[PDB]
Amino acid sequence: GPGSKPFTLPILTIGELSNSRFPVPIDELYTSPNEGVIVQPQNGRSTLDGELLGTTQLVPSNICALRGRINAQVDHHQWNLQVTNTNGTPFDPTEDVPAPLGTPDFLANIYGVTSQRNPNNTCRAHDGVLATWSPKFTPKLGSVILGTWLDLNQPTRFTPVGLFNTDHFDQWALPSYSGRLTLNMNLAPSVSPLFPGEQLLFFRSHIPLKGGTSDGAIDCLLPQEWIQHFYQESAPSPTDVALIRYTNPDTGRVLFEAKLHRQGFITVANSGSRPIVVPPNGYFRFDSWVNQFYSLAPM
Amino acid sequence: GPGSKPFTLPILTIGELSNSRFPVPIDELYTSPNEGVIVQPQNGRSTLDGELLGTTQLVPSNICALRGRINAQVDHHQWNLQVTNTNGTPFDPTEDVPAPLGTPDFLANIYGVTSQRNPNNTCRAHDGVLATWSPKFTPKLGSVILGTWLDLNQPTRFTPVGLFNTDHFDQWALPSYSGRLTLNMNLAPSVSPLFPGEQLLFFRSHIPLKGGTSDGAIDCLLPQEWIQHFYQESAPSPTDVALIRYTNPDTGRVLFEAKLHRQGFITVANSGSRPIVVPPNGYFRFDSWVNQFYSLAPM
Repeated sequence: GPGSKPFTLPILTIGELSNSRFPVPIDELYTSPNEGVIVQPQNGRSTLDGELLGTTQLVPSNICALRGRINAQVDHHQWNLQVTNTNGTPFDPTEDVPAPLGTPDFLANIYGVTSQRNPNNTCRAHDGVLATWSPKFTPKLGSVILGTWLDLNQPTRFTPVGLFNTDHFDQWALPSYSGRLTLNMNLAPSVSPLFPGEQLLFFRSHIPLKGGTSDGAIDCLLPQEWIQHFYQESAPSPTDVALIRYTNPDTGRVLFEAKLHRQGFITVANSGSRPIVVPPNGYFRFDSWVNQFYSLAPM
Repeated sequence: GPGSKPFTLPILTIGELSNSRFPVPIDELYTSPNEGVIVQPQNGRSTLDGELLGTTQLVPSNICALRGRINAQVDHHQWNLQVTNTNGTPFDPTEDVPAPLGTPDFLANIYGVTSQRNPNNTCRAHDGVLATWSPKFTPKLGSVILGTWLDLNQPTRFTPVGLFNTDHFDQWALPSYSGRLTLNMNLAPSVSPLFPGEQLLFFRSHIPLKGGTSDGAIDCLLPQEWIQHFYQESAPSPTDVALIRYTNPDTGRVLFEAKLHRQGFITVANSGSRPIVVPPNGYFRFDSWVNQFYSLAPM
């Protein structure tokens, strides 16, 4: 067709979406005022024309994963991992990113498995914890600590599974990527509704918790598939806001409408903290470009 | 443009691809004659015009995952899981699929984590083994056995991590989805090169192994992203074979060419079992439609 490539959403139902901040499926849509909180995730960040931001990368299984080599042993239950990029290349701290792509963007004791394969194909794997709140969590400097309950200088991967416990768990608190005394850099910006009566719309997952009491909520601004889609398409954004409507393809009915902002987040006309139920066959549909002053029908 | 949607590949480097048969990144390209083996994976199967086959579904984190409820305990280290679909809907055994979508398609002791969340948000998770070779591995009948080292009638998920050990491990041996005495049904067909001098080209990952000696090779016919891409695009296939060339975008050089078949697999002109090294910035490029008798340049 003529002119600029048209903007599109992938056609995916809620059961066909992945969380972009933790490697699990989306469970539900959620809206909240998030009173008192700065919402600034670094994974799951992209503009509508496909510019990845923060620590966002494309591979779902690399989300919250770490890769590298163990150079030493701390505390015999702790190991020093010299981080590389999730794709194998060494990590250059001078790169204009907050941390290696896919690095966890929240404070937690992350339950996972540390595994190695030696050149002679002898292997080991042990479950353990990655403490992203720890003073020794310094991925931007090129190292983190892995805990276990391992061979030195062998190819190593940490596969995240969930939360070990609820201690230190704050999904909206960023890690100190270079350690506690150092500023984070090259961050994706914080996000907020800019129009009165509006709240953020999240794609929510409830991640596994080894022990304790929590809904384990991880909220992402965009599902991983949307990010992958925008990256491929790279469709220009004529205005700052795309108008999207959640549509039931069978009936043709529109359940609600939302603002998809150019910087990569969604707002809806709603109030309070609540899950938003959608039909299993329904999906978001891009209808037209509008501006920041468009007035959404209340949900 | 005019006429039928044009066929395209997503532009993704090898470091930007996911395995469609196990939830891990692609490590390398691999080719092999696979002498003596029937190559019939059920995950990672799609036609070029986006028809998913076998047990293939879209969500990467649902690959080799299971979901359901535990109604009883066998052997107190064994639990009976009544499987649902990975998206939470109940599984109907009369559906025209070999098993619930995302069910593992190979024989192994799969190391993973079983987790639950109760309505009061009290949670537990324990690592364990899913034995896909077991007589009690009957997902098509609606049940499997989960091993641990758990609450009854609570929402349960098995998150795969890797191989517990190398026993029974055969990546090309399909499970008996309804148990040992029953035929598998609705299978994606076996695949083979149909032109002399040609071999299958695989997207290979080396998955974690808790203990033992193995390269842990899992070979998929198409990366998960290609499957997701074809599903969205649904571009018609004018002929049975698409001609693709691995191209270095910087230089413009073509390293090698391959046949991308309509049924969703790749062949190359090569011999023997060997890894195929590609430049980090390179990617497959669709150049034109050809037929089954096209003669590929030797690699």
